[PDB]
Amino acid sequence: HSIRIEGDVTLGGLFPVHAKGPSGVPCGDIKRENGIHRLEAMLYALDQINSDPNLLPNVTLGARILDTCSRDTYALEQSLTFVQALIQKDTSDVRCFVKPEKVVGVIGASGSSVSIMVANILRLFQIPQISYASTAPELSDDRRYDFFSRVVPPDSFQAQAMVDIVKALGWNYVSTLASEGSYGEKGVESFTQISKEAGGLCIAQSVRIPQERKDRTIDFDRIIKQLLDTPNSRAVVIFANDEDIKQILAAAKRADQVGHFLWVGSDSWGSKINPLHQHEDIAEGAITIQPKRATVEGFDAYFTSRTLENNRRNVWFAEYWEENFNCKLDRKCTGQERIGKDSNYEQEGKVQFVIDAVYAMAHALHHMNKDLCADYRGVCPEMEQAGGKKLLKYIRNVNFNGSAGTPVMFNKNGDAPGRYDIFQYQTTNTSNPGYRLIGQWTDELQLNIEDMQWGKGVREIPASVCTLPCKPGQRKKTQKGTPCCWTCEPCDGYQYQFDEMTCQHCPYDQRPNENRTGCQDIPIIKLEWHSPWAVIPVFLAMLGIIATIFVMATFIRYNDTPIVRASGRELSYVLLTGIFLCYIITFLMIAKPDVAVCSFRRVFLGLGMCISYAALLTKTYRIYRIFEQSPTSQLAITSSLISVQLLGVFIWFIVDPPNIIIDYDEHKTMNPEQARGVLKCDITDLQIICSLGYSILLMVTCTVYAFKTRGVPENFNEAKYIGFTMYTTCIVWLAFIPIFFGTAQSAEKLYIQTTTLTISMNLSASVALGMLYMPKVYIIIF
Amino acid sequence: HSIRIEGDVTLGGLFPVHAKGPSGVPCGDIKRENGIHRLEAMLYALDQINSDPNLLPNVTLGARILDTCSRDTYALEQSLTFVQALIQKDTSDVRCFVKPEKVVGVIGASGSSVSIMVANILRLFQIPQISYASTAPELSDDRRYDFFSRVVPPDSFQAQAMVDIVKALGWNYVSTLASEGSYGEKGVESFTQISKEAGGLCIAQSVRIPQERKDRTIDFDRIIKQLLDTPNSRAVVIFANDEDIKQILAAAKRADQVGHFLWVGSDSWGSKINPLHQHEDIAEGAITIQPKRATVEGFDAYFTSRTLENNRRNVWFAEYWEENFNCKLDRKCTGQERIGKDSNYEQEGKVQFVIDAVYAMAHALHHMNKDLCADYRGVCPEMEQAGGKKLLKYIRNVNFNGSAGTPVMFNKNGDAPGRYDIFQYQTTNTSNPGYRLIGQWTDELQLNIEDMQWGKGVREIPASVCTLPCKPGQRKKTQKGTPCCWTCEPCDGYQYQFDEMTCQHCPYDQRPNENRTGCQDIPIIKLEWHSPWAVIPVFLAMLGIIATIFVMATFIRYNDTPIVRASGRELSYVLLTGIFLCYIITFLMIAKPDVAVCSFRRVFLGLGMCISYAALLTKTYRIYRIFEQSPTSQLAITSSLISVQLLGVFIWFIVDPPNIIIDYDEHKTMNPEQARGVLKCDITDLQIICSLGYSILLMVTCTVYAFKTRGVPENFNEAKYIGFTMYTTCIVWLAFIPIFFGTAQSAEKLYIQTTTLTISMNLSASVALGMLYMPKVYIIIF
Repeated sequence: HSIRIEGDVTLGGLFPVHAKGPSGVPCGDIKRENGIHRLEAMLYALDQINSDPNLLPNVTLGARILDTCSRDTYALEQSLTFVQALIQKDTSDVRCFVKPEKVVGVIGASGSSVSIMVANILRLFQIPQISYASTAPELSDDRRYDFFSRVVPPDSFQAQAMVDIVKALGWNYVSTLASEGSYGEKGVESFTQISKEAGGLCIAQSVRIPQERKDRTIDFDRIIKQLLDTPNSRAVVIFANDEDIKQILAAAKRADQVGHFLWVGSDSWGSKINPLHQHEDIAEGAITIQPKRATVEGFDAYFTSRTLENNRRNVWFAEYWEENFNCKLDRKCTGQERIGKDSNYEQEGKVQFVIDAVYAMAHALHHMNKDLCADYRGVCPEMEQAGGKKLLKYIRNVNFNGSAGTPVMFNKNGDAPGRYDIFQYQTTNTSNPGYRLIGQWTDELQLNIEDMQWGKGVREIPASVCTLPCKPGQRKKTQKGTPCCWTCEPCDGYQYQFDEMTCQHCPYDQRPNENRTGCQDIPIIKLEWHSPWAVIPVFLAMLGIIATIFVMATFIRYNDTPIVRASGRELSYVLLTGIFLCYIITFLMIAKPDVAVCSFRRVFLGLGMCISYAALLTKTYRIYRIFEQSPTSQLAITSSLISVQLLGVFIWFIVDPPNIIIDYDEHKTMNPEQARGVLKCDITDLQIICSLGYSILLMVTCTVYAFKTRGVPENFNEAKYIGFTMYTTCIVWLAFIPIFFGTAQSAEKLYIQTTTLTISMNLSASVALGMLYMPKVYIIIF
Repeated sequence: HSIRIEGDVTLGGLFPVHAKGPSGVPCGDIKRENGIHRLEAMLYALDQINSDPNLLPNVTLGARILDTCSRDTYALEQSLTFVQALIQKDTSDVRCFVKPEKVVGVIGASGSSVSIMVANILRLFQIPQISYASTAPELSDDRRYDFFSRVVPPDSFQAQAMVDIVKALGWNYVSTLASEGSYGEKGVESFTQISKEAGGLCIAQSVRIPQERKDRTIDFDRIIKQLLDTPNSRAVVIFANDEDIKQILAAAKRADQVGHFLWVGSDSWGSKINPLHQHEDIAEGAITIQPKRATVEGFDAYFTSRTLENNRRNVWFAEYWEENFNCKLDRKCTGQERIGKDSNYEQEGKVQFVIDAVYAMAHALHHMNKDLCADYRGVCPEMEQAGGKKLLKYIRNVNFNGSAGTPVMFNKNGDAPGRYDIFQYQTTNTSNPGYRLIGQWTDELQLNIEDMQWGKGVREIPASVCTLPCKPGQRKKTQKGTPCCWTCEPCDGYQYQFDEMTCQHCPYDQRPNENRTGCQDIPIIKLEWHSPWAVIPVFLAMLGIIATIFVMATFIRYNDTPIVRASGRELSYVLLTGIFLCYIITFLMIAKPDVAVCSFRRVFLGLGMCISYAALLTKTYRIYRIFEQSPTSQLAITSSLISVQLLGVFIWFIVDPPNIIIDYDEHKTMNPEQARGVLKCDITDLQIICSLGYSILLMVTCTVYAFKTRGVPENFNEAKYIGFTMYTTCIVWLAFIPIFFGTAQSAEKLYIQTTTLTISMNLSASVALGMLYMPKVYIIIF
């Protein structure tokens, strides 16, 4: 039924001695892997606790060992058997008693579901509980389960370790697999939650393995095909049992995989040679996490020394002896004493945990005893009355070294901290085909990257980033999809990227560079005489300089002879100065200064044109008045109209400021690499047209009076010469207006107007001086 | 200890017989108001259940009555006593037994905490529970408490009824008050949650009343001052006990309140005379919600007929007898038999609930027994093995009539539906000063609005809306603040409200209306001859029409006499037609047609103006050529230049399309109510200037020719007449430009330019008409 050990203070114990069988009977056959090994461990702990004078020197400690049969309902009935001893008041019945048996704590509930039940029924009666094999993450809410403590870390720490290895090694795609039950699902659920909470990682696959059958071998193909749908995902994490992973590896081998994606194992994978067989090539490179294992020396010596006639407190030892050696009292066994010789048994990894659990209880009880009373040699009555939340507080704040090297402690929640060591499988080049240690995880991940290569490869050989990092000079961040990985699209070539996250538009009037770092147009467009067509006008201007160097030559000496006296001296000075004025104007407009000095050039063509025609205007009137019927008088009237032209540009300056702007923008989207720039001063089509039209207005009033001049027998050569010039001048002016209309639609017209205007002035001036100088050469050759 | 009743099937019972006292002893004195009345009710129910052949005919029903002492820890020790009888297996001890007592259900846990605790310990063992006095809303989660049922509705239904009355009667501002414990806080929390879930209501105040002392009378002044801060909130809901509300009403009375805000009571307020004393004026109009009460006739007869020698099963009856009459075995009592005479006792309102609870349990067992086995007369063995979720399912699906008229049922959650009746206090017009019924609440609110009139006024007199309706013709919705109640602001005056929630800008070119419903401008601006200054030009045009009827009068007969022959005949016809053409132009431009007929008008001033000067042009040339040294030739040269004017409008037709637009926009923000509009065809400043400027060229040439013509000894009066007219027109043409520029900045110039143009055309013609008149009067006089 239950083992009873006498003592003034006792603690209970739940262990799965038997195993559940058919639906009818709660439990049938016995189990040796976890049934008797753990009981003997607890009994051994109590024996040496009572022997040790360091802990509880003057007070003894007892216990009540008991079994659960691995059933929730059976656990509840038994847990009530602890507490009824103190809760029952009395019984009004007689047959024709026993000590109260006050318990102080309970140690057990190895499973998960039985722990949840026992925690729920003992939370009400305020009795502390310490578990040793309950790894489910559900028993982690302090509010939900007040009185509960664990010496074994849950799966949440294991999931944290995996995501730390994935994060540190560098990966973005991970595929999760899980088996049936409450282990695989809770593992991946924690893994997903931590990844979402920490950020930077994502889940791309999530397949579930049912347990309706094991001899199908089709669902395995379904999942492996599902995992192969995206070749980029090369890392998978597994939470299944050993049989499942054995099947998956077999499927991968028979499928002749070409990607050979990496695995990440859980505690079920661990370090065991049984699962791997003929799959050593495909299982290579699998990172597995396993809890640290320690072997004690005291328990083994104790357990190997017990026999039937030595100890009788244990009620299930005889049945275990019968089942272990397979002999019943048709084979009989008497005094074999070969438990450690006939059977090659090895202690489990959880024996160290139950020994630590008993210790933590004994230490907290020991501190509570010392703090409550110190003036009493034995057991003070204050201890019996005090119990409940006080002992739980002492259990949380405990710190010591157990049977293993590592210490034991409890954090805020109440579970022991996680300590794992990472393993890896290497066979293609390693001296030993077995697993090799590569790192540990206690509080921060400590992993030797250079220690793992698994042959013919660097430690960072595999890549899984969901997108190749795009840095060819263009980048942009798109919100579409999961925030895990980013997609980059080529933005327009007319602007550069800002903060490596967006393509903002750069300020105008300048092209972007090639590497998309700055937006500036170094190249510019400038007018040149040699390269563009401006050479021909330049040659024409040079030719005009030669012409005026010959007209004015025969003027210095020929100033008093009675040959030039026929022409008026005052009129001769006007034409001499007018011819030189236009020669300087064409040279000025040809040149393109950057500074705002064109103001002195615009008057050369605006005001310099009037004085050229002024002498011709008064000359026509002078030769016509003598036909219809004071040289200083003709000088005055011409001087007056010069002032009109001079005042014309002055009032223009008062109308609007003479601001000079050299900046220009092409604003062409056809060729973003092209950058056309033009600089001009006071460039207005109306300004140049109206200023030039002033001469045309007075030329009309002069030509009309010249119709009657033709045929006068005064100077036949001179009269015929003037009439020839008039028709030529009207020709160039009549052709000038059509030019700018219907042609400014393009972008290269900024330099063509200047050239055509240049040759127009030279052509109009050459014809004027040609007829004027025609009679002058007669006195030279003749 | 506990009352035990024999039976093959039994159910347990928890009742608070005693009350907790000092810290040492768990419970001390007994309570009569809830201790013994409820037990005797349950015992009576069991007796008549066993007597009634309708339910469980061949099978009896027993029970185990037991007390809880109103302690959480004590309730646990008792619950274990129920469950141990069936869960315990055996006990290995001897002294030198009792019936198994299999329970099937439990009825009890009156309080709130003990119900939560008992529900927690029995949920694990899967034993159904029915409570009768647990009204807390926490016991309403089916997931948290599987095996739990209630015959008394929780407080959530009460909070729903209040918010339904506030919503139905129409209010928006409410203030919440609550007391200490787990009743007031949970009540208002539910009220707040339902208000937010249903919507349309808000909480403006939330004050909390501690319970550290009872003789301070200061905290009440603080809260009433807090509640008086906003005069708008005239409705408060209270969840406190009777002592608290008695103090608040006293505080309101001594504060001489002027707002007299309304109250809404809870179940604690109910319908009692204790809560009202000298405050009848200020408590008037308090809507209170109370559960329906019914009185049974069987229990009273049973309880009044029991005596010490009659019944012995009850173990606490003797102590109750001693405490009820206050006599101990220094006053002794023997055989009084005046329980119903010496004490004026009345049964509680919860007795009907325990009787319903016992019934629901009996019916569910009756159905389960009938459904499970029907071929056996007695108790079939299947019933003992069957238990757990099945009986719970049969308890949920039950429906019958209990001791009261109303039936009992359980909804999806497991708590009985709420059924209340609404009360109100009235003491001015009603003959009866007491409370009067005004409505009921079972599934939908049924309230008689016309039946309640508080404050000696109309029913719906008080309102609390946070704001007036604010519908003066325009409104805007503001998101600031709580969505419950809103603030309205006046938007700009130039647009109307859209969907009664926003002020969008209506299309321009018109004005909005006054009620903010439409955006259209009916009024328009049209030129009139009578009202504006256009009368004077109109009268001038009429004067010219009369004047021209005199020049042509002496022209038909005087065509062959040798007096008029001095003037050119062809010239006379030209000037005769020119005068009549201008007379028609001034009339056409005066009129403003809306139709597309202005094209025939513009030619009157475009082409009809040149023909007026055409005769004048050739007249001056004709008299000048004879001075420098063929009537048909003069006719041809004038006829040609008319064609140029005729072609002038032709090229204008092909240059731009004659699009006519009558719409106009003032775009003035100074007067939003003003709407100015002008309709004109082809309104361009340059068009009228250039068309009129063409005639200036020819007139200028005539002016210079006439100036040189002066002094010729050919005509005396005619030469003097033509000299003066050439000097008069230049003045008005020179002044036309100054008034044209720098004047159009306003908005009323659309019609002032026409008037001045009309007069200008008339006066420019009268000077010519007067010049022709002088020769006419001369020949008449001569």
